[PDB]
Order: sequence, then C-alpha cells, then structure tokens
Amino acid sequence: AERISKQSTPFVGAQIFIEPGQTQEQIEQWFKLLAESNMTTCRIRMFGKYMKTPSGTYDFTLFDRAFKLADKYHIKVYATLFPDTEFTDVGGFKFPHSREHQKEVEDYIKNVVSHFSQYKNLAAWVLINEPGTPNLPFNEPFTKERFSDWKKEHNFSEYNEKGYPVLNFEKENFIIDYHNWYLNWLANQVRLYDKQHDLHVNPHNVFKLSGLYDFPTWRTFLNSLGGSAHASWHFGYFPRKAYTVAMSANAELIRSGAGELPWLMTELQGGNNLYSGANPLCPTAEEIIQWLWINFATEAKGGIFWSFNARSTAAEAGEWAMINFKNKSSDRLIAAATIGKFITENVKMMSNIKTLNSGISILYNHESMWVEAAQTRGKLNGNGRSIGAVMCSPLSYFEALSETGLQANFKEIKEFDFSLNDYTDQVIILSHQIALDNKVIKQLESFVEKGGTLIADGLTGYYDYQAHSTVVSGFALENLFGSYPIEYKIKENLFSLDFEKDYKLPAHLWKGTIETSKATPIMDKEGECIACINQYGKGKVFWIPSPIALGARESKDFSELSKLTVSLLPNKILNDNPHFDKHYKDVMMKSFKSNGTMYSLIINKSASVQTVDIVGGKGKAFILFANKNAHSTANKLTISPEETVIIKWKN
Amino acid sequence: LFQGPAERISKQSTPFVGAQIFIEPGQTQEQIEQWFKLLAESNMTTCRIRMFGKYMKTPGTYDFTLFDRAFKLADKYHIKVYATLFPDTEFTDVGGFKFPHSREHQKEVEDYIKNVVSHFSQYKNLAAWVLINEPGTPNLPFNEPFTKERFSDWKKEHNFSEYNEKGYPVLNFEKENFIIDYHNWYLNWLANQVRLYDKQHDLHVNPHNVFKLSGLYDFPTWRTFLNSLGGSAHASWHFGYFPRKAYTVAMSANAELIRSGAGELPWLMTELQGGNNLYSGANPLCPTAEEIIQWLWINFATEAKGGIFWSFNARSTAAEAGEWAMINFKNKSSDRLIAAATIGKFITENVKMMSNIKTLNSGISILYNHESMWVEAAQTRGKLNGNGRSIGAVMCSPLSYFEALSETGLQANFKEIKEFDFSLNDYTDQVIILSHQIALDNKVIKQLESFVEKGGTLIADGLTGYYDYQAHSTVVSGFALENLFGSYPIEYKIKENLFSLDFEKDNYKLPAHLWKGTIETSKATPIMDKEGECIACINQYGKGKVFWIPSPIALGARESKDFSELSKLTVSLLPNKILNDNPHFDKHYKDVMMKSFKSNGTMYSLIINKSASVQTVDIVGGKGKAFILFANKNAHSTANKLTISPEETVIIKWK
Amino acid sequence: ERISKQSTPFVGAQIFIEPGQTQEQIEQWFKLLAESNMTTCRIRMFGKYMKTPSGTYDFTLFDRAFKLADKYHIKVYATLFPDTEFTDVGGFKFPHSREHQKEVEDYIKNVVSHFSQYKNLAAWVLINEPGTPNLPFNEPFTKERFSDWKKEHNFSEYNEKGYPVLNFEKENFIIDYHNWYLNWLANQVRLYDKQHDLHVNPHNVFKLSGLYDFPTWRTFLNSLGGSAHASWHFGYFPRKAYTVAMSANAELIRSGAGELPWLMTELQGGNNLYSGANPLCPTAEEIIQWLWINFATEAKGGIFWSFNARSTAAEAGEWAMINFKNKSSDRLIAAATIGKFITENVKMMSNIKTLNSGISILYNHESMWVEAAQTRGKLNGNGRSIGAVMCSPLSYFEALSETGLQANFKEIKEFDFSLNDYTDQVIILSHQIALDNKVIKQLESFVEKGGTLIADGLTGYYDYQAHSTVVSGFALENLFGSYPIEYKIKENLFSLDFEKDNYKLPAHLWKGTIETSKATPIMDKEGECIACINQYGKGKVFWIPSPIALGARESKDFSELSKLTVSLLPNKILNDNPHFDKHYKDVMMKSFKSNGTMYSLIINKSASVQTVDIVGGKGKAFILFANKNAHSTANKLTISPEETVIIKWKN
Ligand SMILES: *[C@H]1[C@H]([NH3+])[C@H](CO)[C@@H](O)[C@H](O)[C@@H]1O
Ligand SMILES: *[C@H]1[C@H]([NH3+])[C@H](CO)[C@@H](O)[C@H](O)[C@@H]1O
Ligand SMILES: *[C@H]1[C@H]([NH3+])[C@H](CO)[C@@H](O)[C@H](O)[C@@H]1O
Ligand SMILES: [Cl-]
Ligand SMILES: [Cl-]
Ligand SMILES: [Cl-]
Repeated sequence: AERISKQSTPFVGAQIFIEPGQTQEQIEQWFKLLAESNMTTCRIRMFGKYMKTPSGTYDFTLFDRAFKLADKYHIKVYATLFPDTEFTDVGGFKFPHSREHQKEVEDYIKNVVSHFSQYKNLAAWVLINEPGTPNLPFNEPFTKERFSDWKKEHNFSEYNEKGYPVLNFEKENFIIDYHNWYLNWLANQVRLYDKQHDLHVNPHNVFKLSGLYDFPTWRTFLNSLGGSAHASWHFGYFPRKAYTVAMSANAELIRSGAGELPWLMTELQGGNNLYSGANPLCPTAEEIIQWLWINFATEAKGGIFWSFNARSTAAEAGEWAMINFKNKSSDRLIAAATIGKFITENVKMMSNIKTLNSGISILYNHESMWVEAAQTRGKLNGNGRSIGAVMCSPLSYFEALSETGLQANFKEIKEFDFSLNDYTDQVIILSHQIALDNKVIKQLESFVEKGGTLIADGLTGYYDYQAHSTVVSGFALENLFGSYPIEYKIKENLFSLDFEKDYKLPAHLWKGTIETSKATPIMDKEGECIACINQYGKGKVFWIPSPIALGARESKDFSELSKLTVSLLPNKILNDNPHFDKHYKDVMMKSFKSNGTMYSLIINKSASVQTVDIVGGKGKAFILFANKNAHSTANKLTISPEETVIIKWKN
Repeated sequence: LFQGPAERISKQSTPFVGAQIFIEPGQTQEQIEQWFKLLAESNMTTCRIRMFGKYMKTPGTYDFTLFDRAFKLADKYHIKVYATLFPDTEFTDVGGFKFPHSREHQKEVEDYIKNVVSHFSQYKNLAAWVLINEPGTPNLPFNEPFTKERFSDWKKEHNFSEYNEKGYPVLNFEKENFIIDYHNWYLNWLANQVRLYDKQHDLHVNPHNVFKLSGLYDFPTWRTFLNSLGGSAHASWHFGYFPRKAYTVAMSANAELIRSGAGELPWLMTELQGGNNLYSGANPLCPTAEEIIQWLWINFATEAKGGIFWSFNARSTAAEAGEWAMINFKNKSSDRLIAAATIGKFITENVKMMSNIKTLNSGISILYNHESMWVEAAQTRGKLNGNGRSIGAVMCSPLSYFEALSETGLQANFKEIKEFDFSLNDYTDQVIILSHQIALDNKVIKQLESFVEKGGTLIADGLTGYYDYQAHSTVVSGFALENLFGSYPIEYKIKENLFSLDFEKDNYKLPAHLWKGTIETSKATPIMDKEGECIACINQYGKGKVFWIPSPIALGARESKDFSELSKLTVSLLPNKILNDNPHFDKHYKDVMMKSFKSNGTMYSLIINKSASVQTVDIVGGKGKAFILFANKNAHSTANKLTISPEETVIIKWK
Repeated sequence: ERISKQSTPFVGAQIFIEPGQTQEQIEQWFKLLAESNMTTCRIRMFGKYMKTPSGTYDFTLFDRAFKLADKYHIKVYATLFPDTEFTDVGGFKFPHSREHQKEVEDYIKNVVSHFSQYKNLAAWVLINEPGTPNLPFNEPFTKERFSDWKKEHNFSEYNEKGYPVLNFEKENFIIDYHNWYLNWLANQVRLYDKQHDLHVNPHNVFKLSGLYDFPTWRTFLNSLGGSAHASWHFGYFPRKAYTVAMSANAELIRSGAGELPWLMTELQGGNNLYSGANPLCPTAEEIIQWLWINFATEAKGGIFWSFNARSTAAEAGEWAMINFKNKSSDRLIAAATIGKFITENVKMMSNIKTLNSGISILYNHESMWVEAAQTRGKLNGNGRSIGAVMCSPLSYFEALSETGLQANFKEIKEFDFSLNDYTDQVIILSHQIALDNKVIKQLESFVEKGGTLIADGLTGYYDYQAHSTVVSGFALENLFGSYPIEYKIKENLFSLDFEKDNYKLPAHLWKGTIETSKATPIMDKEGECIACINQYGKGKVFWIPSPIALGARESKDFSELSKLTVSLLPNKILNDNPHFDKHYKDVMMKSFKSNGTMYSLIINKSASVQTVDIVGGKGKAFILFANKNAHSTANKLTISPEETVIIKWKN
C-alpha cells in the first residue's frame, strides 16, 4: 500500500456517494468521468446500514461493486468507517451511545477493515467522519459514565494557590480527552486487522470546534490530518468575497495541527445548496480554482470535494454534486480538472511544496474559547460579548496580513515551538486571547527575551485558565508588558482610537487604558495611555488592550491594522518575503517554495482589475498559472476579479 | 325529503349573512334579546353559538338553561342557529381541544354529545351542528396517551419499507399520513356520535389557517360525513402570507380552496373577522366597512352559501375580552355591521340571482398537494425565514400565480391535486399551474400526461417534480417528468432572494427567487438566457402543451412585489378560448381584482380596487354590456370601461 | 445610629470580600474609601467563605474587613447571604427545602450573633435583591407553600354577576410569599439583634414591582433600599434619559418607603465587560446626576456596586469605582465631590423633603398581572407586549420631568385616599388597564373632593379578575360621565388631531372613541369623539382612551403630552412650584425643601447648552452646585450638556 508523505504528489478527488438503488452503469459512468477529470482519488462512506443483512451477516456487495469500479479506473479510495445509524443522520454519530453500541462498532470495524483492507486501491481509513460536535451527548449513558470517571480521576480545588475562587472547566478538559480517547480507540481497532494503510480523520467547522481538538495528541495515531472546509457550513464569520482568507486560515489551522504529518482537505464544497447549508451557495468555477490553489500553497497533499455525485433521497438529495443531473461536468468539475492536469504537468513542483513561513504566527488557545463561553453565557450576538470573538479577532489579523500579501501561521498555542534559543525576526500575534496561564506567559517571556516580537490587542491575558483575572489580583503579564491595565470602558460597537500627533485605528466595544513602568507609553488625543512598546531582552512587545482586530472587522476595513502591523514587523520579514508595497482590499497573496524555487499565489476578490506591486524576496515574475490572462510589468501584477495567479520567481 | 322537517342546505339555498352570538354566564336576558333584535334588523338570518360543556355542567347533570334562553330568543327573532359542539375544557382554551386526551375523555365527549344533541335537536331554528370548532392544529398532542396509542395502532396496520422498488432509501411520512387519517377518523366519529341522536340537521366543520394547515385536511374524505364544508378566514390569523391591501386575493384563494374541498357539497365561511384586535391576533386590525363588503362579495362570488362573522358581541373576560365584535360597547352598529347589513338587504332584494351563483371557471386550476408541503417541512427542517428555504414556499408560490391572475381579472381554481378531475376525455382550453409543487409521484405524473395528451396546458415553475412522495429525487435517479417535459434538469444554482432571468430574445426579464434552474431539451423547444443557458422549454405533447421554467418565477413576482410580468407570461400561454369566453382586464392592473360568476344564464363580474387611486379598468372577453348592480362608492362604466374608487366593491350584471 | 428621615445622607460603596485578598489590599480600599468622603460600605456576608470542613463558622475573613472598616470609621451594611454556588451572582431568593430553611436559620444565628457585636455595624440587609420573576415551583419548599396557600384561599370561577373570572392565584401567592420570607428573615435577625436597622433592596422595579408589597414590608423594615443599575434596570429608556429612569426609580422606592427613610443600596459604580443587559461605564457626569437625583428624592444614601471588583468568572474586574491599580477612576473622584458637599452642607442635606407638586402617577400590581395574561408574555416592546402598563406612566413621568415638574410614582395602595380635600392634587392613571370597584370608589371620592384625574390608554378596561366592565357595564361611566364606543387598532404611531386645532398628540396602536353623557366631548378633525372633560363634584376628569403617553414614547417626543398635561393642571401647582416656562427636550428639574429653604435640581441631557426659564414659586436663583460653571441671569439658567445644577432660592 502507498503511504502518504510530505513528498507525495498532491491529488484532486471527490466523494463517490454509494447507496442502494444505484445501477452498475451509473457507478461506472461516475468513475470514468472522475478519471477523465484528472482526479486520482475518491472517498466512500462505508455505511454499516447498507452492509447489514436480516440474519446479522455482513454483505459487502454494494461496496465491492464500487471498489472494483474504482480499481478498474485506477482510482484510490479513502474509506470512511461509518457504522449503522439512522438514515436521517447526515454527518454520523461522534461517540458510542452505550457499551453495547461500542461492541457493535467493534464488530463493524472487524468485518469492514478485514474485508476492504484486501483491495490494492485502498489509500486510507477515515476513522470517523467529522469528529467533534457542538452538542455533546452528556444525556447518553456512555458519555455520562466517562465524564463521572474522568472527574473522579482528576483532583480539582475550588480555590487557587493564592486562595482565590476558580473555575476548573471540567467539561471542556474532559471533552478534549474524550475525543483523544475515542479516535485513538478507533485507530487501535483498525490496527487489529490492518497495519498497512494510512489512518486519516477530518476535523470540521474549525473556527467554532477547535476547542474540541488536541491535534498534537492526534498525530500519535494518525498518518495524515484531514479537514472539512465547506463554504456553506464553516465560513459564517466571513462574507463570500473573503472565503479566500477563510480557506487560507482553515488550511493554516489544519497545517499547524498536522505538525510533522502530511495533511489534505478531505471535504471541500463541490456543488449547490438547495435546502442544505447555513450560508448556501453554488461555488463558481473561479472559487473551485481559488480553494485548490490556497490548499496546495498551504502544503495540502489533496483536495477531496463533497461530492462527485449526489444523494438521491431527503437530506441533500441532488445537492453538493460536481456532476450535473445528466452525470456530465459542471463548470466546477471542468475547473477542478484543470488543477489535476496542472499537477500531472508540474509533478516535481507540486509534490514538494513548503509554505514560505513569514515568521508571523497568529496563536489561539482552547482556554480563551472556554473562558469566552463561560463569560458570554453562550450569547450569539456576533460581537466581543458573544461566542466567536476569540476566533474572529485572530482571523481579522490574518485577513489584514493576507491583504498585505504576507503569510501568517494560524496555530493553537501548544502547536508553537517555544523551545528554540533565538526568535530574532519571529512574530507572535495574540489577538483577544483572553485566557493565558503562568506556564504560557513564561514561554512568551522566553520568546520575547530571545528576540521575539509579541503583538497583543483586545483582552489578551485578562484571565488565566481558571477564569481568574490577574488584572484584578496582580497582573501576570506586568513583567512582559512593562505596564499595567488601568480601566476598560465599554463604547459603541465601532469607535476610533485617535493617537497623539496622528493613526486612527478602528476599535470594537471596549477602550483599554494602561499605566507604563518599563514600557514607552502611546497616548491618544484625550491624553489617555491606550498602548505601549516594551523592550524585553532582545525582543519587543506592542500592547494595545482595545480590540483593534475586531475594530477592523466591524469597520470592514483592515487597512490601518495592516499598516500598524507592517510598521512593527522586523525588517528581515519585509526584505525576505514577497508581499504588497501597500494594503490591497480584497486581494490575497501567500508564497511557497518547491526545491529552492519560490512561488506566489495571488487572488483578486475585488469587483475591479487590480495592479498589485509585489516587493521583498528576489526574482522576476514568470506567470505559471492565470485563469484570466493576468500580466506583469516588472513585479507589478495586473489581475482580474476572481482570477487566481501562480508566479514562479526566476533566479 | 324524508330525514327531517329541518331545512337542509343545498347548492340552491339563499345565501345568508350571520354572526357568532357569544353566550357565557353573567349575561342578562335584556342584553341577549338586544343582540338578536339588532342582528335581525341588520338583515342577518343566522347566528352560531358555542355550546360550552363548561356552562352546562352542574356540580354531573346537564343544565341547558343558558343555551335554552339564547335558542328561544333566536327563535323569537326568526334567527337560525349553527350549534358548535364544544365539550368541557379550560376557560383559557380559546379555540378548543382538537382530539380526546384519553379513552376516559372520549367517553366524556360521548356523554356531552348525547346530552346536547338530544336536547337542542328539538329546536325548530337549529340549522346545523358544527362537529368541532376549527379542526386541525400545527402542534399535535403526540405526548397524550389517546394520540400516542392511535399513532402506534396506525403504524402496526401499515406496511412501510425503508427502500423503494428500485432499491433507493425512502422517507414514508408516517406522521403526516397518520395525521390525515386521524383528522378523518375523529371528525367521522363526531359525525357518527351526532347521527346517533339527530339525523335531521346539517353536519358542518370549519377548517382554518388553510394556507398552513391544508396538509392536515383530506376534504374528499370529509364530504363522506358532512352536508356542508365551512371555513375560518380571519384577516388577523390566516393571511400572514399577504399584505392587508391583498386580503382580497387572500379571501378569494381561501374561498377557492374551501370550494374545491367541498366538491358537490355546498360551502360557507363559518368564521370571518367581525371586529377589532386589542391583544389577540398575529396581524391585528379592525376591518374597515369596505373590507366587510369586499369579503362577503368575494365569498358569495365563490359560491359561499353564507358568511358568519366572529363575532356579533364580545367575550367579557381575559382572552379577546371586548375584541372581534361587530357591535360597539353600547350594543349598537359599528360601520362593519351597517356594511354587512347592506349585503343582507341586497340578498333579500335579489333572492333568485344570489341563490344560484356558480363561479365562472376560467379553466385555470392552480394545484397544491399535501406531499409537497410534507417534503418541504422535512427538507427545510421547519425554518420560518419566509423564503424558498422555509415552510410556506409550496403555498406562497401557487398563491403568487393566483394573485397574478386576480390582477388580470381571471378566475383560477385553487385545489388539492386529489380534488382535480383527471378522468375526462378532453382538456382542450383547461390549464393546470403546478408552481413549486416539489413532490409528485408516478400516479400523478401519469394523470398529468393524460391531461396534457388530451389538450391540457401544464405550466410548471420552481422545483415542481424535484422529489416523489417519499422525498426521493427522480432528478438524481431518473427524472419521472422527462417524458412529459421533453427535457431534463441540468443544475440548480442558488442566487440572491431576487435575481433576473434575462432571456436571449427580445431583452425580456423575469423576477426569480433564490434558485436558477437550467435544463437540456430533447423533444421540447429550448428557451435560452443571455448567458447561453437553457432556462425554460415548451413541449408539444399530444394535443396539449407544457411550459416548464424550473426557476421560481411566481416566488420571484412575490419577492419583487410585482405580478405584472407573471400576468403577461401566463396570459400568453392560455388557450384563446379562455381569453375569448371569460371577462378579464385588457391588461394587468396592480391591486385590482375581478372574478366572474353566473346565476340562471346571466353572467356577473366582481371588481375590487385595492390601489391608492381611482382606476379605469377595460373589461374584455365574454359577451354583454356592463350594468352596475352594486357599487358602494358610485362607480360608473362607459361601454365596458369601469371607473372604480379605492376600496370600492362593484358587481356588474352583463346584459 | 438608627436611620431616620433626619439622618445625614452618605455616599458609600460595596467592599467585595472573598478569599485570596491580602490585608494590604483591603486596608488600601478602606483608606481610599474614607479619603473619597464615603462613610459607609456594604459587605456580602458569604456563608461559603465562613463554612469550615467540620461545619463550624470561621468569621476571620469578615472580621478582618469589619476591623479595617472600624479603623477608618466606615459603617457597614451587612448582607445576609447564606452558602450558595460560586456561580450564583445575585443569591437565592427562597429556601430550596425545609432542611435548607434550617441551614439559613443556623447561618443567621451564627452571623448575626457574631457581627451584631461590632460598633460600626449600620444595618442588616435581610436578603440581596428580593424578587425573581421565575419562582422555583419545582423545589419542594415553594411547591408546599403554594399548595398550603391554595388550600387556605377559596376562589370561585365566577364573579357576583355570574361572569367567568381569572383569580391570579400565582401572582397573589408570589406577593404573600415575598412578604412571608422577608418577614421571617427579619424575625430570625430579631432573635439575636434588636439594635440594628433592617434593610432590603428591591431591584428591577419597572419589571418586578408586581412582586413587591411595600406597605407590608414597612411593618418589619427600618429603611427601604433599592438596586437601580443603568446596565440592568433601565432597558425601557435610552441612556440620555437615565436621569428620568433614576428619578422614577427613586420616586417608586420613596413611595414604597412611606414613613420609613429610604436609600439606594446599589447603584452602578463601574464598567460592564461581559455583564449587564444594556452595558456601559457610567461617566463622572452620570455619577453626579444619580447621587443628586436620589438625594433630591429624600434618599439617605447612595451605595455603589462596587468599590473593588470580583476577581474570578462572572463580573471579574467589572463594576468597580477604583481602577486595577486600586486608585480613583473619574467616577470615584465625582462621588467624592458629593461626599465633600454633604460634609460642607450637613443641615441642608440632612433635612431634604421633596417638593411634592401634587401630581401622583399611579401604577398597580393588577394592571401588570392582567397585561401578562392578555399579552401571553409577548416581548415586542409595544402596547401588545409586557411592559406597556409601566412604560405608559414612565412616559407621563418623562413629559413632566421635561416640564421641570416633580411627580410621585406610586403603587395605588401607597396613595392616601382618606383625606377630605384633594384641591390642587392630580392623579395620572396612564394605561392602568385593571381597576376594581374599591379603587374606582376611591377615585370617585378623590375627584369629588377637588382631585384632577388624567386617564389615557386602556385605563379601567378590565377589573382585578381580567373581566372587562367595558363589555358587561362600564364601572367608570359615573366618574368619566361617558362610555367607550370602540377601540380600532392603527399603526404603532398615529396622530390624534383635536378639532379646536390646538393639540396634535402622538398616539400608539389603538384609537379609542367614546360617547359623552355628563362630560364635555372633545372631537378630532375626523369628527370622532376621542376625549372628554367631566366635572365631578369639585374635581375634573380628563379621559382620552388612546395611548398618548405610549404615543409620546413611540414618537420620542413628549412636547405635546407636556403642553396638554400643563393645560389640565390646577393653577396652584404652576404658581407654587418651580417648573420650566415651556417643554425642554432632554432637560429635567425636580425641587426640594430643607427646613424653610427651597432648592431645584436641573440636569441637561441634550447635546447642546440650554437656557431654561424657571417660573413658579418665589425667590432669586443662587447656584449652590454646578460641575460645568452653569450661570443664571434672573431665573434663566444656562446649563451645559451632562451638567448637574443645584439652585438655592433666596428670600
Ligand atoms: C460533509 C458535509 N457536511 C456534507 C454536506 O453537508 C455531508 O453530506 C457529509 O456527511 C460530509 O460529512
Ligand atoms: C375562531 C377565531 N380563532 C376567533 C378569534 O380568535 C376565536 O374567538 C374562536 O375560538 C374561533 O377559534
Ligand atoms: C447587584 C448587582 N446585580 C451586581 C451587578 O450585576 C451584582 O454583582 C450583585 O450581586 C447585586 O445583585
Ligand atoms: Cl464519508
Ligand atoms: Cl363556536
Ligand atoms: Cl450584598
């Protein structure tokens, strides 16, 4: 069996939806067109329901038929373990209902892995479709008992070391461990019967569910990390014109979770929402090209569209499909096929992509999300006093950097390597990460001391991991920030921070004021201290405790956040990295390397032709890919609305 | 002419204006008599009385005194009585329970019916038993043991497979099919209970909120045990899909829907809004005098044998205290009772005309089906965002065609598909509109094929035929309507709530809602858009034609608040016979309606102006010269050009 | 000291005591509290922070605070707060069970026996914020109480005339239950301490007044308190009208107090981060506005929640008057100027008596209870929603404030109907939809003896059993000399245009038409009778059954309601009371006396400097207090935006 690696040739693929009632002739027609569309790979939901016989035997006929047709057309198969469940359960159950249900899942895995492991075109086992749920079944006896046991095996005090009352977030910490346990158990079950094939899983809705996911632990039992990134389900924090930024951030978040493992996008939106989806659309041909290039530029080893063909009955009947109702190519399949073709014509380049890390890392942590949920009491008013602000804030910095043509990592804090001796020319952005503990503050102190630049806005560091505010009891970040908070004063959803001898930064909801000791104060036109720069060892801290990233989001203008961030970056980042000479609204660029050669991905999401002046790095623009005849004069790229451009930098 | 001295309602009965007389303890003889006196002097012949079990129960005997007093005063003033069976229930239960709570409760209802029917059947002024007030509820009591057991029994008596004949997974809509049968069962049982003690009087029932609850109602089965079909059509409860200026269209569609359900049975509007919402109602108003006249004429023009207003007098305590009443707090006439009285007077002065009304059927039938509503509910997961991806699109779509036709002065039927007669040999000059009827089975497609083959015109827009009755999409597995449509769907692509379909020829633009459908023609003639995609087709099929446009253009007209393009398109697809034989407008008129009817050979037209300004409407088609028989604001006509004032109702007699 | 109507008013603040705080921080709070001219603190006596493992009480944490309060001559309001979940911010309102009642008995024994011994104990607060909309009917203690209460009451389903009735068993039980538990808490405290003032702080009074029988509470209290938080309680008002909100809240508590002194136990001292329904940070200007409105309305104190902040989870670092360095915000500096003013004007400030104009705006429990039943709990902010029966009188109150006229705001049972003369007294019953025969007789007596009655909206539509006499035989026909004909629903906003071409009154939702017998009809331009004046004995009735107060609210314009009301007032009120020569949008004035000397409080909440012409009473304006250099020429006051002015009337 071929094992996926960081050197694998990336593929374009699609879900092949198999259910009873389909004919041999239609299934073969799908695989034939899939092969002719320069797609190498399919994914198949191995429905327990469509293998169970009245007598309790497994009948594999329906899936044998699909596997054999895949083999005939040289299509490899991601096989999703999907035990028997209600027809109306679109996504699948996330945990066993009971010990008896766990034994049924054991029996399902034994039967399905023993049989289908024998196919030479099996590429991977997907352990579970879309692990993680917002609504965890605490009512079910399996989960209820696990939670009880877990609580008794942990020693939690109602008071901290200094004697203050604490929250311990038992539920949230259990949920991490519970996901870790069940996925690890699924991996172990598959490994009883098959030690040959890649294990894969697709975390989903990552801007909401990242607080469920311990990706470092998952690396211990996976061969690749996947992802669902559906424009109609997962990008609600963005307008459609910014699904570029959404896909880029989703790619960076999975990339970070993957660490040393290769990653691929297991599930992308391939077609139309009729009745399904939260933010329904039909992806344009242009969007299909944009999403594949963003993922490959971000080291994805694959892009699998849900779906090639449609479900026939009830939920998503005739929805999501890349083929039309005559089983011929939509403009979406035609577009995906040009990327498959491009890969086969540029194998060495496409097989060795490494994202050009600017040195900027935007960090989020589970605990800021958990404290936000407790403090907002689950309010959904889309603002700082609602669930989502601790993710929308870093996503806004990410967007501002994208509109500057700068790559940024998007990482959980435990995925950042704090063990290096030098962080010269490395930048951490902590945007409204409202919960930081002593351990992480010490890591941040080390990082800055050794040359790191730390940018902190919003209520970053207001609470610890027990929702205790050191801002009240004795500020844990006083040392690093060389300053102390004075007040937060709530304002409108959108106000202006007007710096002395003007920046006018858009700010959201709260004005923070500080007192500097070691730091240099920055004053506003009202004579209040609203920010500071602390020189700490070899590094610097910029602290502005008003939410200026959420301000940029609220004002729908990232230009001031771009200019401010650029002015704080070490010169080395601006000299070594291709970026825009200025901020461009609704334009993104990210750069990658493949065997020594540097490339740039440019996408224009504005309503008009843009001329983007690319500066930094070395080389002359050669246009390798452009779906609307983009042209460059020196390093000035003229790019049409919705166009995707790959520049190869020659020399 | 054997089972009763009781007058039995017929399609030949003289229509009446009437009102609820609300009877509760605490009222005096003097006030009740004053109500019946004024009711009689307002040219009303009929009242309806809720026979509250609560106000007859003694510390277990029945005391009938409170209702005897009302029946005797009704009799004294020659007022006939619709008596509503309303068993004992909480004072706070405004509308009444819809089903027994338990086997023990069913026995209490049996005892209630025995006592009340045995006693009040003896009054010579009893016109009808209303079996239940407003059968049907959105929120069915599945948690109560009587319903839970009935559902369990019904499930064990039905054999459902999880797969169809081709092997595909299916939904079976057990809940929805049970609910139809459960309503059928309980109403039939109520009819049987009444018939144990009285075989002389008309059985009546008033289905309500029909644009939402039609999926609960099997009117063909109800005909089996009713003598007349009723209806509640309240401007404050039932017309949420319409602005107030289109309550004319709402009432006309509600009348057509009940008319269709009635079939051979006479029908009447059991419950119309007679007065003011204080705290009650979803879309509160006080009907204008003009609105009262509009609603009575729309119903009579649509073959109603009665209009009964809720209410003559008001409830006194809590819910709807001093609300809904046609009389003011001094028990004298509001402008609403004075207006209703002019229609009562008109009827007594034109008995033969008013007793024999038959709606002039244009030949256009707008069809809805239970199953499109049920599949919509499952697919939209009960979303209430008032659009294609919400509950109500499958009804708002046909209602939009209906509105477009009303603004063209054309009658259209509004019928459940099982109420349409598919058994005829000729459908020349007949038109079916299937607007966003997303669920169609093989049986109905065969009926539609027969209909078109024999000369029928089929107009289909939106996602009509996307699913079958098991929510299986033949669009995915093998399109069941390919033969009839002479074409095949290619894609739906979601767009904004309002977009334009830009036709390749003639620079022609249709408002469309939410989804753009593209097709491939085989036998049909393709119609292309400016982007070179096929968006519609005309299939010639035997003697008939099919127009198919799988974008929602009716919902597009609704979203744009403009039915003028939908009017022009529909008119251009009608057989010439419909335009030549039927009075209609020479063009589309925004916020004007006309419907025509016949009575013993003579043709009439009803015209209502709901616009802000005086309109001159050019009436064309049929034969005759306009004579203005009824006009509440001095309408005048020159030849067949009618000048009609805002909120005016006009009846033209064609000489 | 025992509090009296002659006590010197104080400024004070909550001192929030929890484990983890140091001696040094607590002392620093009391030191700054003393230096801020604050004499009083309030301390939550958390049962949780006195319970030891063994069930003994350890008082150490509160001893430390009491002793530091004593050292700085700070008196203490001690709040009885039994053991409860850390997450319970406001405290439980009733015992959970008979066993929990015994724990509360033991808590009171231990805490009152111990802390009664401190010489700086000013008051026991029996319970923090009595009243909850949602009573725990599920819990056995409340379930049994309701069962017992129901068996002790005989309710008939019909009235005397035979009509069906509602009896509001739940609402009547809830009044009696609050009466019972507070009385029981008072009796428990009195078992161990007969020396100290008993106090309680009713809250959210514009919503919870239907829970509160203040006349009964007088029997076991020495003072009535109040929570009046801008972020929780003033939802019916924009921020620019929090002056009117505080004035109405002060009047409502003052009325409940009767002969008892009252003080505002809980005012907003600082910032909402995540807490509050209508979040803000009070301005310095707002702090001064609220203290003066309360003192002008006879308050013996203003206690801010809070001096210092909670440290963990709910309201962590929120509400505090001190900043995170434990120094003065502009809010503490502002509060300190009022403390200083009091020490420099002891005799004036100790003897304040509100100058009663003679205008009383009456609300009743029963209008609120019938509204809840008729609106079925709808929250659409209009006549068909919960809150109209309170927003309506609050709108008259606002119109009178913008005329510079004091008005009482009273529950109908708090109005003295037993006098022989009501010459030059005015009652406004605005949309008080429920009136019984007893109250109609009191209103007949009041008008007969010279009273002026103003009734708008659906006043008197129902009786106390939600039976409408408008339908069965109008109970107010005699007093009104007229009969309702119809209500007709209209738009949210329409105009009642009087035929005499004077008044064009904004009206909300319903147009009422009437038939006059004894009364003089007032016709509108459409030829309908919309109002009347009835001469009844020596008094007059103005009846307009359209909601013109809710009309003024909906139009955000109280000017026509002001002019109409002024034209109906007895001459004596206009001659004897300082008021404005005309209506001033977003300006308030209320007047008070201290011994013989008359004063006026003027606040400008408009965006611009106003010149207000004060007329009525006697004297020349001398500016005693002004925080933005107000000046007067004769009796014309020039007052800046957000400025508070006290005028002393010299002669
Ligand atoms: C992912 C995605 N959610 C599809 C479209 O909603 C769904 O049908 C499948 O269950 C995939 O897991
Ligand atoms: C019909 C209608 N719902 C009336 C107004 O709400 C009501 O009083 C009656 O109970 C009928 O339900
Ligand atoms: C009063 C007020 N509700 C405070 C602020 O929300 C709260 O912390 C206190 O518990 C008091 O209830
Ligand atoms: Cl899958
Ligand atoms: Cl009835
Ligand atoms: Cl307290």
